[PDB]
Parts: sequence; structure tokens; C-alpha cells
Amino acid sequence: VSRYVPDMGDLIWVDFDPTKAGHRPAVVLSPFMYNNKTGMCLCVPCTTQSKGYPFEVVLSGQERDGVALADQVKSIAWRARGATKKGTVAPEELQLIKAKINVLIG
Amino acid sequence: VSRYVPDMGDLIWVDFDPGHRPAVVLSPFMYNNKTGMCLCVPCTTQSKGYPFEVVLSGQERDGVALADQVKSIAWRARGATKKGTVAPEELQLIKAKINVLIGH
Repeated sequence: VSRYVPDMGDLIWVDFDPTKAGHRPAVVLSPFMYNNKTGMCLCVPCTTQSKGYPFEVVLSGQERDGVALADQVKSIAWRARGATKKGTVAPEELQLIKAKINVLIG
Repeated sequence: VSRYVPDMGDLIWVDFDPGHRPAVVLSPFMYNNKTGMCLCVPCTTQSKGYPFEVVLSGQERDGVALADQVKSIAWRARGATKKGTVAPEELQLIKAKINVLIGH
């Protein structure tokens, strides 16, 4: 058996805290090579409701949407937090998340 | 009295749980001020040769920023204080290494 290792663009389900909620969707930004070597990935958390916040990026589903919070970049231990794969975002969704991060940090 | 609010390039001392550590601020004052959050990368005193290290050179002591370990933190809630400021070239190298990881 080989462990699922997140690649860039994956939408994962990952525990964001042992003390409660114990999971949330996140969009992985870093590439497989890095994620596999380090056991870490850069990702942004997702929520279900959009508030019109400027750094929101809509994750568009067949019947229902989600929202990635592009300013809330997190470096996390995806292996230690039991990341599993929920799906994959569109190329343009990943691109927009990165473009918004770029607006914020030099 | 008014609170210190981090600007881009600031080296801050901030509680990292569960506690305090230095971090380099990457996001602009306006964002940090409006949100109470900032994007930063943690620092350590000892370089280990990790590929995403960026050496920070100071008057007395040195250390490294871990450029891959970008994180969004509640700086105001974690009691951030100012330790100093990184050189433009140091900030640029940190951003360059992030872009290698998370660039288009």
C-alpha cells in the first residue's frame, strides 16, 4: 500500500486541530516533489459561505460551490494531520488563488 | 498609546504556541492593520543547509528565515513585537524562494 501524497491543485480534507471542526477542506499549492520529500505542504483553507471578502476564490462544483481563502496560506504537516483527497480544483481556480497571494506578498 | 503594527519586511517576535519565535512579515501594513493577520515565515538561529533557508545577516548575530514555511497568523492576538527589519535583498530572496514553490 502506498500513501496518497497531495499534488498541486488537490483539494484535501485535513485535520486543523486535535482539540475541537477536526477537519476542513484545503487547496494544496505546493508541488508533489516538495510535499512528498518534506511531509509538508502549502495550502489555503476553504469554507462553504462567501462573505464577499476580496481574497475569496470560488471553487465551482456541479451543483454546489465552495470558497478558498487565498490570503490564509498555511504550511502544514499533511501526513501528521491525515490528509485525504477530496478532489482537484480547476487550473483557473488554482491560478486565481496564486494570483491573489501574489497581490498580497510583494 | 498606539499598538505596533507590522509592515512588510519587519522581523517580529510572536507567540507560536502552544512560547515565542521570530518571523519575517511578508504582507503590507494595510492588510496587516485591517485584518489583524499577516503572512510571515518563521526564523531560527541556526542554518542547517535546508534548501528553502534564507540567511539573515545582522550586526551582531545571524539566523535563517524558512521561506517555505509561509503562514497566516493573528499577529495582534499573538502579541507581536518588533525585533527589527530585514534588508530589501533578504525580503526579495525569501519571496523568490516562495515563488519557486508556489509560483505559476
